[PDB]
Amino acid sequence: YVEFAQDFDFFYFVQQWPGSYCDTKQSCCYPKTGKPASDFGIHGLWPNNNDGSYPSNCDSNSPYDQSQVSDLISRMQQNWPTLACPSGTGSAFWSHEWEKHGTCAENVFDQHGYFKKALDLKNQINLLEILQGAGIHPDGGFYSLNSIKNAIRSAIGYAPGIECNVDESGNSQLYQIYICVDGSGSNLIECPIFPRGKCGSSIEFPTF
Amino acid sequence: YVEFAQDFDFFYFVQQWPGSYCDTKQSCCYPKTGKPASDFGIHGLWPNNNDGSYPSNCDSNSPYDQSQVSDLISRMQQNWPTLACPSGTGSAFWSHEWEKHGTCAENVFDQHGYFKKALDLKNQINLLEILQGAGIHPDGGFYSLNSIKNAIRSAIGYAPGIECNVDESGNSQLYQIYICVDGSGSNLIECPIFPRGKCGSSIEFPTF
Ligand SMILES: Nc1nc2c(ncn2[C@@H]2O[C@H](COP(=O)(O)O)[C@@H](O)[C@H]2O)c(=O)[nH]1
Ligand SMILES: Nc1nc2c(ncn2[C@@H]2O[C@H](COP(=O)(O)O)[C@@H](O)[C@H]2O)c(=O)[nH]1
Repeated sequence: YVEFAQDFDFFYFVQQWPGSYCDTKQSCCYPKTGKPASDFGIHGLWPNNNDGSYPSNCDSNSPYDQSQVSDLISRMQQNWPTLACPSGTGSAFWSHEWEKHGTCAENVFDQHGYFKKALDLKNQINLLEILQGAGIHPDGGFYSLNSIKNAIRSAIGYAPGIECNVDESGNSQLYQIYICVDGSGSNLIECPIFPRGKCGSSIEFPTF
Repeated sequence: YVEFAQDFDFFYFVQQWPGSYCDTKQSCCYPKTGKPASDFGIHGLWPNNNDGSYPSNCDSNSPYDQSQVSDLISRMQQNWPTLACPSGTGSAFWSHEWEKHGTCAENVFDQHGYFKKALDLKNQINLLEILQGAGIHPDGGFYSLNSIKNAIRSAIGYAPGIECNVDESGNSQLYQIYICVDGSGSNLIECPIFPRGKCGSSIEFPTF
């Protein structure tokens, strides 16, 4: 039989701050069920390569099948909300993450395993609590990039990747936080490489 | 529906018109082999899916090696020129196409097979001859998008995908032509889905 090699090296576990996704010039919409909790939400678990490149949309014959994760839906509704317009259930977002990223790690996790791992990592890495534990709150104030990185490093033991975007007022703000997981999906690891964060020395942590 | 490949659905065989790549606000540079012939050049062979998505960067451990295509180099220099700046040999362009697209079909064609297939497809489909036979010439004049599509469809049996970019005056021009091939790369097929053309009803076919 033909043996196929893994198409990726490690994973980026990415979380987004709703306050930064919703205060730009573009529109954002709360899920049909209402305003999500003021906590970071899961964006996705992304297979990536050591050289910075990453595989995407790896298996057209492995379409998202929500029935395979029915027992995880309530947790996904709370921890993986969609903020796109018009107001959605979250399914289009979850389907997109599985088809674009999950399929590229099919040899490691099937659909249930993929979403479960993301949920477990989310509970393992509570960014809001870690940051507020260090006096960094989503109150519209400004914080140094290094204070954010180090507060997280001291808490989980690994250096995070920080991505920023811009609000309407033109201020640079904390948008997404990346944590690396080994290729086997078993444990956290230091990131072999970090994407361009586009952050200033000091950034805003907007209220939501 | 019929499938011919395991991880993706079909292929887009894409060719570019040099006159349209070189007359925009961006710079273009003739390759080290000199000014290319005034004919369409290969852009690449791209695995694509029925839902519009496409796999990309499927194997970072499979770098492009010119040794794998040594016997195809002459054909590649003549039919697959790079027009990017600064003037290049073409290796960076061919390497990019393999890394981004070729690797995603590595279980169908290896490097030599991939480049050979693209070269063979170009031999089979002479777009310039087909168009000029239908009175559509690269003389800077405008032609109907429909007449361009009909000419190609009458010749090969299926409608092509047509993509337009913009020239210095802002006008849409015939830039790239997409031909659909099944997942095995052995036969032309009706396109399950077409690229967003961004073409007006009348487009220019610029000189080169
Ligand atoms: N960042 C983000 N994308 C969302 C959300 N809901 C739906 N989407 C969609 O998911 C895509 C994310 O692609 P990715 O960043 O995983 O490669 C977005 O471009 C958008 O179409 C949301 O709440 N946040
Ligand atoms: N269209 C085009 N791209 C070229 C050429 N030479 C080098 N390139 C590079 O190849 C890339 C094409 O990526 P693709 O369209 O295959 O996904 C471009 O972004 C550019 O960096 C050329 O002659 N035409």
